Amino acid sequence: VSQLFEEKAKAVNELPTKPSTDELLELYALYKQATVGDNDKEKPGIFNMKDRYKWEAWENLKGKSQEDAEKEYIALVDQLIAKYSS
Repeated sequence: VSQLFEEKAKAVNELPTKPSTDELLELYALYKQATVGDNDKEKPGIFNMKDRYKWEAWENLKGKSQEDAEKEYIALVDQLIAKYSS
């Protein structure tokens, strides 16, 4: 369930060891996935090549998002908090 998702995800977004560059993409994709639950903001910006890549990796899971995110998410963020706690 998405309960533990919002336990863990809300930490990694604002941890003092903020998420690393290639890990951030996965964490965006999956965080945005279970957070809003659908493809939501279908306009990442114009020069926004970063957001366009992240949003594409998100749109990959556009419909089923919530359900796959919540189960994958725990096993991402626990090994991330292991790096990122302090």
